[PDB]
Amino acid sequence: SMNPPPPETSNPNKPKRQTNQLQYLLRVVLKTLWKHQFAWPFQQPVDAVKLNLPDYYKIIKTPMDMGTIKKRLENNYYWNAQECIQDFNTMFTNCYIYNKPGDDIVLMAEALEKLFLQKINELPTE
Ligand SMILES: CN1C(=O)C[C@@H](c2ccccc2)Nc2ccccc21
Repeated sequence: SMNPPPPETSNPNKPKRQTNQLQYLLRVVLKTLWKHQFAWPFQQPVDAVKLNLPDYYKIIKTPMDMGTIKKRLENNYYWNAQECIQDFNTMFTNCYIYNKPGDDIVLMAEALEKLFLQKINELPTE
């Protein structure tokens, strides 16, 4: 079996910014989710080979994970906060699409998403 290449985290011809909203997304939002007891499945791309999930990347065509988001934030990959918020939402959605209601992983994603929503509710004005 084979994993796909990970999402890109570097692209020199993509225009970039470091806005106060993006700073908040790193220092408050990512940091909060990263340290959570349920973060670990989301801290790197889904390894479909070692999890024995040969259908994962058949079903999930827009992979995203917090390891990727962390790298994107640390390397100032984004132009705006909405791009990054979309990445978090892609990560959660992927989990709900692939897995079954009530599965441990879904409970984990739901706990992280609750915190995510609480933090982005107070996203600072630009
Ligand atoms: C984020 N993630 C998954 O969505 C896969 C899920 C899983 C389902 C069935 C069998 C094995 C794993 N849980 C999971 C576990 C570890 C890392 C990522 C995931």
